[PDB]
Amino acid sequence: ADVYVPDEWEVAREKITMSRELGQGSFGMVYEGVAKGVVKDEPETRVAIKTVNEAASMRERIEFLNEASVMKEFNCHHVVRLLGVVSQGQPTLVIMELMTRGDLKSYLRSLRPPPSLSKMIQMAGEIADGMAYLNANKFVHRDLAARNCMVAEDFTVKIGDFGMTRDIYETDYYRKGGKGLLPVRWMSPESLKDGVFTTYSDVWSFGVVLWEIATLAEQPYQGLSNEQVLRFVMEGGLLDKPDNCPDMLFELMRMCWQYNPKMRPSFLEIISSIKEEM
Ligand SMILES: CC1(C)C(=O)N(c2ccc(SC(F)(F)F)cc2)C(=O)N1Cc1ccnc2[nH]ccc12
Ligand code: NI
Repeated sequence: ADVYVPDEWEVAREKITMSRELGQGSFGMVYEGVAKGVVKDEPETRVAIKTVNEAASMRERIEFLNEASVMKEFNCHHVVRLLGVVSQGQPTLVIMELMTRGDLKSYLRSLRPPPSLSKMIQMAGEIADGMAYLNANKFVHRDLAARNCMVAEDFTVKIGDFGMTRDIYETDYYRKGGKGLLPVRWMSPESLKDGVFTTYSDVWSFGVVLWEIATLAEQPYQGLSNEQVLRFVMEGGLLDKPDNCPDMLFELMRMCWQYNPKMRPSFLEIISSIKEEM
């Protein structure tokens, strides 16, 4: 819209403190912190606070709240929970459940120096729970990667979005035609060719996340450039079975990377498929 209309999700600047720093978000810096009177039965609650650039335009501020207004509808334990908005005041804030172990790509890379089929299959099921929920509330994530999946103190996996502007995952984006950043290494053929983002194109990215878990977050298509990735995937090229990859997990990957998007499974079908095995 041209406007944002404050509602009861609003929470006073007073009750938000910020501790350390979490990363460069799209509209501003993101910080860890603490928040009061936002989950009653808890006096203080540990949160993540994303912020709007002091510089950044008003129509950019509207653009920022309206994306977090989408999260007010949501109620899935495998999607990072919205706790509040702080629109009235200078630094324009959104508060969120704090996922203590940060993003799934750092967690998998932290295990390099195997994990069990079981334990991998689990993560796959928890990611697919969130994603099934999202596709059902008519949300297409269009940047599902392990770096946007978030981990909890208990090692539970929740779907998130940390945007494209973190220095730490710069190799993971290509300014194609020199326009906006594109996570080309994760993108369906149809998303690469024609710019078509669907439930189905999320199921392609989910197959790359499976590949990330199996490899412990190796760079997909290592030793190809972004232009070479484009060509390879647009021509029906696929990823190699990771070394030591269980059969059951690589078969999900293939299913998810059908060229024809209507050949691929729904998240709902993926959840079914794993759930027979537990
Ligand atoms: C930047 C911020 C804070 C955020 O805004 N989001 C977010 C945005 C949209 C949805 S909606 C969905 F899932 F895409 F459908 C969910 C989460 C995050 O994940 N973030 C990161 C985040 C949340 C929590 N703990 C963290 N630790 C380390 C980082 C981190
Ligand atoms: Ni669960």
